[PDB]
Amino acid sequence: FRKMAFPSGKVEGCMVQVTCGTTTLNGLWLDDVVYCPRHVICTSEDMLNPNYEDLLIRKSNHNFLVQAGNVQLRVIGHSMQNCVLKLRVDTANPKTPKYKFVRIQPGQTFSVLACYNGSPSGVYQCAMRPNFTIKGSFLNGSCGSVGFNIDYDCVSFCYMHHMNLPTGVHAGTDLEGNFYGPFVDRQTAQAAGTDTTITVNVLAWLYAAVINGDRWFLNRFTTTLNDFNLVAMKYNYEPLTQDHVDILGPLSAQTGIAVLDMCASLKELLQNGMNGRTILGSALLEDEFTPFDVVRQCSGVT
Amino acid sequence: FRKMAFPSGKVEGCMVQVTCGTTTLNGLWLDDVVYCPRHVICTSEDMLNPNYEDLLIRKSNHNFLVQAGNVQLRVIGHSMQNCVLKLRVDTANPKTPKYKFVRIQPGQTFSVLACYNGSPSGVYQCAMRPNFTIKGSFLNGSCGSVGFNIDYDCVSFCYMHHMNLPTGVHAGTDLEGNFYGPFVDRQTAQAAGTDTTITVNVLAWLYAAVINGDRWFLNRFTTTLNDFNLVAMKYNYEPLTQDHVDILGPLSAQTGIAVLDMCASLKELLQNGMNGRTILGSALLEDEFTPFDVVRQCSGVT
Ligand SMILES: O=C[C@H](C[C@@H]1CCNC1=O)NC(=O)[C@H](CC1CCCCC1)NC(=O)c1cc2ccccc2[nH]1
Ligand SMILES: O=C[C@H](C[C@@H]1CCNC1=O)NC(=O)[C@H](CC1CCCCC1)NC(=O)c1cc2ccccc2[nH]1
Repeated sequence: FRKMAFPSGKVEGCMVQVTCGTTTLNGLWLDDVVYCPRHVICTSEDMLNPNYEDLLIRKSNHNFLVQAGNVQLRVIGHSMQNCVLKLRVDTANPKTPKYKFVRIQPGQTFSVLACYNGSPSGVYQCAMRPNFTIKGSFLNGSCGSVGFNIDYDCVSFCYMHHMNLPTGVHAGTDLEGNFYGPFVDRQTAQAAGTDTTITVNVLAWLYAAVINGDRWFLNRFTTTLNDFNLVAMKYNYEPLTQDHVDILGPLSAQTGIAVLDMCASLKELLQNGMNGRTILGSALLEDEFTPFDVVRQCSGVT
Repeated sequence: FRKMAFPSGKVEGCMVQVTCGTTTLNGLWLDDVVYCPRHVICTSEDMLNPNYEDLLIRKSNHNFLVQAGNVQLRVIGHSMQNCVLKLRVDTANPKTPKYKFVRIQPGQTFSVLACYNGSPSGVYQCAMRPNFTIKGSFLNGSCGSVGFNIDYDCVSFCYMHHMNLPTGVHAGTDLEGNFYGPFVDRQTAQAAGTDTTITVNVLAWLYAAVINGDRWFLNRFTTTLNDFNLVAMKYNYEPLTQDHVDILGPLSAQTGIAVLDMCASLKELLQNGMNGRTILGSALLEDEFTPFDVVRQCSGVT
């Protein structure tokens, strides 16, 4: 049972290079607009407390060098939406897919197409953590890389990369420029909260384990939602809501294990540990598969 | 530090559906040829000991229904190369990338574009295990999905999926139809060998850990290659060769830790365990990153 990313073809055709001054990063080229992090306009003497409105007034179109492969796109206009810059260009992208901008919920997963200099370098699956960080793999020059899901024929863009935190996790915005979490785009060490474990995702992954015949952790018991959430709080697990129990319903019915029965089993794994045993090859409980990810991997959604 | 797949766009445009009788699986459409597993021509009464030569003589072009999306490609001719069928079609694929067929080495990694009914469903990173299996995620209808690497602008196809084994791992061929390992395409339970751990890959991943500041496992010692390989044999780790020490050379020089020093540290992790500590977030030693994978992720190759 593998971490699986969406195929990345539709997104690869939207990535471009955006250079402003001594800074080069990635942009997302959809129709006649290139989206990128607004901090591309900062200079080293402006990192600590940028006034982006003043800084953007100081730039003109020709300070923004946009390239799509070997094609130089001319910037026609520039505007700021929250923490993203919108560079109007003289050419619409012929490879623009059907797309939408979505702001995902904590606990939800997406694929990240990691890019450098406008070129795709790799794709992997992430989760929006409960504290609105993501545990990504990003280097210098990775800003502007996007996270997305693919629904039918529609690419739903949900994340654009802006920064790394002192703990090595990552922070960014939706495609309207609003940061996930409390983070701000200035150069200062910023705390993410305590990160909690996405309980509904761990439950989905235990269901995946049962579907694939790995069932040693099942016990005879059940529990109430209330009794469970009291144990979960002690181990920094997110509370489980009735909506979560409903989301896990199909998985429960396919395996014949009621949700509150699986919760009882998870309760014991948290109190007793794993005594050196693994589940789906993992020595730790995994929480970056949603119930939909499990169903899609265990049923073969395309 | 994440398992990262290559971007899958170039490969997605080559996937087609291939139906023969009551069996539907994926084909790889390059120029005017569709490649697929030859077992697509089997019926349920022919699974146990197929005579493929006789079976293929019994088929005609019109028993092979090939579709690329909504386009029905007419089969013009059909031939068998080892365990893959080559279906000549009346149209060359306009989206054919620069490509080559390569037979990878055990220990080497590749990306798998998992497909059902000719449509890409997900992409993930695998390793060719020492016993020539892969630990994939494949369902019914996944045969014909391919594994690949991307070198510059060239897609190097290395794997096509054929079967799952009783242990739940997976077996298949190169794109010339030769199975990796001892496996044969008939319906019988087939043993893969003892699977050993890819020592050079574990060493690369320990180097990744150091590059990312996770260094608790380092010790004061060194070791000879010979003394190390004696411990490695006891824990079913592949032998480390001088070629491996040379492959790990750049990583050694970037971290300032000689290869045989890292080996000394690995020796102790194998004898003493991890006492409940993790490395790069993992409670087990990871062996499905090559030294090149590490360099590419820690340097940002595109
Ligand atoms: O692509 C460029 C990078 C991506 C980073 C870099 C290394 N790994 C990543 O994920 N973004 C950046 O380098 C941005 C640039 C921008 C400068 C102006 C105002 C706000 C931030 N800066 C940062 O991520 C960063 C600043 C910082 C200060 C204190 C502690 C951690 C920090 N991380
Ligand atoms: O796409 C079709 C599947 C992919 C499989 C199926 C479920 N998960 C996978 O990875 N291939 C298959 O289903 C092929 C079909 C073919 C039939 C004729 C001769 C040789 C094999 N059969 C198999 O993989 C298989 C047979 C078998 C017998 C004993 C123990 C394990 C086995 N696995």
